[PDB]
Amino acid sequence: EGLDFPEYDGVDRVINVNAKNYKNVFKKYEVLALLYHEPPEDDKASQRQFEMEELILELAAQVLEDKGVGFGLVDSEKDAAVAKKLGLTEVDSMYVFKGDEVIEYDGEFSADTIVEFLLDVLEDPVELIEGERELQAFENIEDEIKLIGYFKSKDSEHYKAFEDAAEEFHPYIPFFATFDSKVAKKLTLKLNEIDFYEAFMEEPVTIPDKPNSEEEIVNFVEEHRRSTLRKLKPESMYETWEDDMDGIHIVAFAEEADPDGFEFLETLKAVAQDNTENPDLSIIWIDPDDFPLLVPYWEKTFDIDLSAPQIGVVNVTDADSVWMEMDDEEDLPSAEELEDWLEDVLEG
Ligand SMILES: [Ca+2]
Ligand SMILES: [Ca+2]
Ligand SMILES: [Ca+2]
Ligand SMILES: [Ca+2]
Repeated sequence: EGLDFPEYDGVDRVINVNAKNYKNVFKKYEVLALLYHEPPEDDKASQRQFEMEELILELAAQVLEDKGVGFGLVDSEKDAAVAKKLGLTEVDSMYVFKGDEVIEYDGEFSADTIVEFLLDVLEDPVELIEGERELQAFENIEDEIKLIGYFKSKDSEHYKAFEDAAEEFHPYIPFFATFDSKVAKKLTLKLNEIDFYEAFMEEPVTIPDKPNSEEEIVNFVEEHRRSTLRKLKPESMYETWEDDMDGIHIVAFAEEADPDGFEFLETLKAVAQDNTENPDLSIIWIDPDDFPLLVPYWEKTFDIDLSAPQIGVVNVTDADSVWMEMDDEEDLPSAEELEDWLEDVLEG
């Protein structure tokens, strides 16, 4: 008899966090994920929706039990006093507490993404570059903002300020550091210098006025928080989509694992690089392979075939959209053709 794969065991591990136990709960767990939620309305549908959300947390709780991650619920009415003491303000959101750090979760509510997120939370906020493999891994990061600094040692005042700033964006924005002058020469970094890499960009921008305090780094990252080309990721999809440019998003569908999707993606990078100075411009790359449960909805709402690359303009108010025509029997449009089509659409 072969041993079974792991399965959900039906044992309840999600804690009802209330005024009587919330102090004891925070002492038991190093990392604690709390769902701050309104009580479900009396209709059956609202109870089923909450029933689903709680079981998703139960699954994540079973997977992360051995690593010491706790899961809890905070009722916005029954536990209003707990919400005030913990700083839980945005209802129906999940808050992650890692010691004396509070991390808000801005992603899809599924066991997959929540578990991957919390595993990232558990890691140290700064990743150290020592060997060639670590340096090569840093250079190959392109689908997200990244920062790298060169400091004298882990005990440098300027590294500790860099580490304090990394905790503010943990674990969404990767922070990298080196204390090796050879690695710093390969990255063209002076001592206490921090290079900021916009997503999908080759040239970094140096944070000015080095050495940088924690506040200088935090102010710089927030000011450059929106890259010209951004990828929609499950762990941060709601944050990205709410940062629209005056009510619209330019949306591009491209399956990276597909040869046409890959070619179209390389064109999108060229478009973004050629317009990287434009502050208002926001292009969102969606890989439909990352969101299989939304593909039927997207194909119906936008009247497009996601088996092929697509690009359009979406109105965030009503989901009204317009999508560029592309005939697959010929070459995909060049960056010049894409820029031309976007100009005419946006001119209206
Ligand atoms: Ca509770
Ligand atoms: Ca440099
Ligand atoms: Ca400074
Ligand atoms: Ca840019």
